[PDB]
Amino acid sequence: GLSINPTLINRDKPYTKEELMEILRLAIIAELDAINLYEQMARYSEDENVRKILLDVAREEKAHVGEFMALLLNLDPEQVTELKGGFEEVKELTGIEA
Amino acid sequence: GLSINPTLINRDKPYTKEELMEILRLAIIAELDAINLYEQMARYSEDENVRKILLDVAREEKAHVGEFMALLLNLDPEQVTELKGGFEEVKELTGIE
Amino acid sequence: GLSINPTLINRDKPYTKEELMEILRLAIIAELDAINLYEQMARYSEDENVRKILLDVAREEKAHVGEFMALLLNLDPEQVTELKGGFEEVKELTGIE
Amino acid sequence: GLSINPTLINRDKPYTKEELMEILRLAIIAELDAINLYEQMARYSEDENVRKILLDVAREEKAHVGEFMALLLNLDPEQVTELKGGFEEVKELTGIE
Amino acid sequence: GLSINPTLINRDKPYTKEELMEILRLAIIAELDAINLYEQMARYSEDENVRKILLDVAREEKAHVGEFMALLLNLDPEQVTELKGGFEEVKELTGIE
Amino acid sequence: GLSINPTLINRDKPYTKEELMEILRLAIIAELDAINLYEQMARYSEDENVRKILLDVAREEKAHVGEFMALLLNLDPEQVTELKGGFEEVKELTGIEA
Amino acid sequence: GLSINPTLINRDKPYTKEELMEILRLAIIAELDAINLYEQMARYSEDENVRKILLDVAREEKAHVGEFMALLLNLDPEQVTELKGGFEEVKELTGIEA
Amino acid sequence: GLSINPTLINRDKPYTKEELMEILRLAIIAELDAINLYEQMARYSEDENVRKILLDVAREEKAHVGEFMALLLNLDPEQVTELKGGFEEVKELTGIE
Amino acid sequence: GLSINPTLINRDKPYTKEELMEILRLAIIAELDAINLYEQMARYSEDENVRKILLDVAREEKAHVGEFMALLLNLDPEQVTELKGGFEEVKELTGIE
Amino acid sequence: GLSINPTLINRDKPYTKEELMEILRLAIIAELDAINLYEQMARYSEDENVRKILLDVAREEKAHVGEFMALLLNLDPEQVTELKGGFEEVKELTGIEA
Ligand SMILES: [Fe+3]
Ligand SMILES: [Fe+3]
Ligand SMILES: [Fe+3]
Ligand SMILES: [Fe+3]
Ligand SMILES: [Fe+3]
Ligand SMILES: [Fe+3]
Ligand SMILES: [Fe+3]
Ligand SMILES: [Fe+3]
Ligand SMILES: [Fe+3]
Ligand SMILES: [Fe+3]
Repeated sequence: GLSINPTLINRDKPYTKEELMEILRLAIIAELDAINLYEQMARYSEDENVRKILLDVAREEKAHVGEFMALLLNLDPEQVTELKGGFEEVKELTGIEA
Repeated sequence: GLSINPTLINRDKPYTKEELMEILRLAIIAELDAINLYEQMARYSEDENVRKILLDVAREEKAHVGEFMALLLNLDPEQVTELKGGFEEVKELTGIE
Repeated sequence: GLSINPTLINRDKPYTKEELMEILRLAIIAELDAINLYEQMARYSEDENVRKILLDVAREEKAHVGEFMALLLNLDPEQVTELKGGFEEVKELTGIE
Repeated sequence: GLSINPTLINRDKPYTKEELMEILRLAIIAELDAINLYEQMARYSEDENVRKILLDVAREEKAHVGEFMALLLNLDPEQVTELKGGFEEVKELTGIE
Repeated sequence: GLSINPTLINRDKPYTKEELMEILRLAIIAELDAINLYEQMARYSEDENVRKILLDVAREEKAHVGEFMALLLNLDPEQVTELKGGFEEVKELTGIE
Repeated sequence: GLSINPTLINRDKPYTKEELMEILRLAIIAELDAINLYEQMARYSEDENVRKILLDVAREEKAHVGEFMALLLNLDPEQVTELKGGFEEVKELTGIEA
Repeated sequence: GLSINPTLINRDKPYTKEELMEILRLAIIAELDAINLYEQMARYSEDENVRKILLDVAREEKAHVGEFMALLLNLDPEQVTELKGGFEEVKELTGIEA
Repeated sequence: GLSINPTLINRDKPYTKEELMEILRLAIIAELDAINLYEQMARYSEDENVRKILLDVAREEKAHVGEFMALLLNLDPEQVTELKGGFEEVKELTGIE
Repeated sequence: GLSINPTLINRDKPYTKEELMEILRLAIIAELDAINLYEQMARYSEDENVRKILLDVAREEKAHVGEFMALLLNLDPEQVTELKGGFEEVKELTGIE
Repeated sequence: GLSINPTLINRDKPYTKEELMEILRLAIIAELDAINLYEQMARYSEDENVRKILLDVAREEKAHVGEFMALLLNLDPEQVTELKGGFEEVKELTGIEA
């Protein structure tokens, strides 16, 4: 997993502003990995009760992506600009728009 | 991470009833790992806005543990009995209930 | 494995209250992995004696899940609340109880 | 790394629409990891020229996040809704908008 | 962990006799790793209740070592002979018995 | 592998009593892994010379299991008791006597 | 991934001259891994819009290889010589040159 | 390591042209990792004989980077263009050439 | 570890001559790793009995290196030539023989 | 890979004599892994130019094994004796002499 075994944790000082941006990106990584995991599980579950819960949990992890992204964009103005630039590049090359 | 790179996925058959139990346990593993991760992040985040969201997300992951646990207990009657036995064992050794 | 090579262990101070909650979740992770491992081994073991022991050991690991979860719930009141909430959500969405 | 050693690639059929969503999330994972890597490197680089390139490359990886995100949102309408809902949740709990 | 993600399990045929010996050794590996994990956790746990349960679970994993060992020795006569030889080698070199 | 890259080793003090037990369990893990590796290799080697040596090396690793086990049992009296208890549990459930 | 979880970052000194070389090589590793990942994804994407973006991002990662290579060559004169020597060896053995 | 355990190799088809590019990039990855490894070892080796060999081997691994690079550039014309573009970008941003 | 979980072993055909060379190199890797592990353990073991067995086992693993090396050299004549060439290069650069 | 991310390197003291033996064994491990990697790549490369370079590089890694082995044997006298003992054991069991 991504969490650290407490036996190995010997950090005492709080995150710097830049490390705070990094743990937000890592939190998004964790959520995206969880979404992929549950979507994959749902694909092979012919038990409709298990599939329904897997898909509903995955939906809630997608909201977690939004929460961590809102914090990241607030702390990373460069990401705001480049996110818009990335959207524009996709539009120009493919026509896909929000 | 725990999810598989789709390039490597070649399975076609659906999960067996035994495999359904195993992915539910793996789903609980994933949630418990996420809780530890966000609780650790919150511990070192002095930005109170970031800490607040980390702890609120962690709270929602704890509910996900319950959802998967509920499905597992419904499909694993042995886990229901042994969960009770484990609770009783802790009570007899420590008094915690 | 999940245990640390002692060559790398240099921590000398005890777990904080929050770290105590994290090692209990990690202990549950270890037990859930062991259950999956032994249930998988039993599936492919045509030796009935080996299968019988694998399933009996797995049963005892399921009790270990209960023991660690009893401690976790005692130290994590939020997990108690969210566990019930998770059970209720599955009930509302699937009827499973 | 995240890429597969071609020696292990036996897949011959194209990604399903569900797998397409998954590789887009994995691409975002790869970009976010690269940003963290280069931002961390720049922190410890006293060589001003190396730092400047590290930060400029990281900036360009942030645009890649946007490109993959645009594709993901176009194929994952649920993510569009939950992204909005996630933004609103942060705004309510912290005022960040 | 050591258990396989069911998404990746495509084996259908049962373990051979030689593979049965290998999974028993792997089961012993899993138990020994769990013992080390729980013994390490107990070392840093000031909560006497958590320490008591950690040590009692670890004790039960030591019994699992015996169960898997008994099956392995029953299926691996070479291991029986070499176990004795290993005990004797330690005797001649250290006096430990 | 299981060994540590010396670049990362910064420990100076010797193993405690419990750490000595843990490295003995880790040594057994390494031996059992090596046995499985060489038995697997021998299974697919139709070169009789390679197979013969793989099986002979594997036999000697099984003796290493005994050596590390002897030290572990001498330092871990709880393991002595539970090992006997484990054998009896197998006997009660299957009749096997190893 | 290759980035470190900030929870484990306890380094305070800046990189030495030799370490600067090593992180530039690691940056090239990260870029080459990303190129392989996106090229592999593009191979199995039947969605032409997705494939188009994957290939364009991969192209931009190839430019990042050049950026990190330029810095590395400026700091590693031995790499300059051996790069030329490596090019020459391929010439003599295969005739490939450019 | 990066090499595959032959027990797991079941591929029969030769590499495609795309896969050939990918294994060349992976070969470069292996060489760059070896260079970092030996450079790190040499830094902490007080034995001047060991240091001398480590640096001489690392020098030869740097030539291997050139060999694999030459093949890659010959098969990946896009990499030729972007390599020059990357050089130019560094010149514009830092003055390095 | 280096051994494969039998659940994942789907191979049915024997090793090719090239694969035999590769598993011999992998066997040497396993032995060298074991030597480093036990040599490291012996370093921090003030229990003289434990140290004495660790060093004696490590000695026996060093003989295993020779056994696998003899087979490798017998199947890899190129390695014989390059081994001697490597010895001569060290002699030329350091005088060690 | 086997190299350490410099962000995690905090050792400020040279290798002991025992650690020097360990990094030489680790260097041999790295070379043997590279040989296996390049031998495997050459197996699937029907491009004869790429195959030729893969095999020639692999040949040079085999010389690196010899260089590191020479240093190890010079610093590890037990390995010299046990290497001879291993060769003799193989000759006894198979008749192979190397
Ligand atoms: Fe989540
Ligand atoms: Fe969750
Ligand atoms: Fe257990
Ligand atoms: Fe990118
Ligand atoms: Fe157990
Ligand atoms: Fe051994
Ligand atoms: Fe890039
Ligand atoms: Fe090389
Ligand atoms: Fe050995
Ligand atoms: Fe080399």
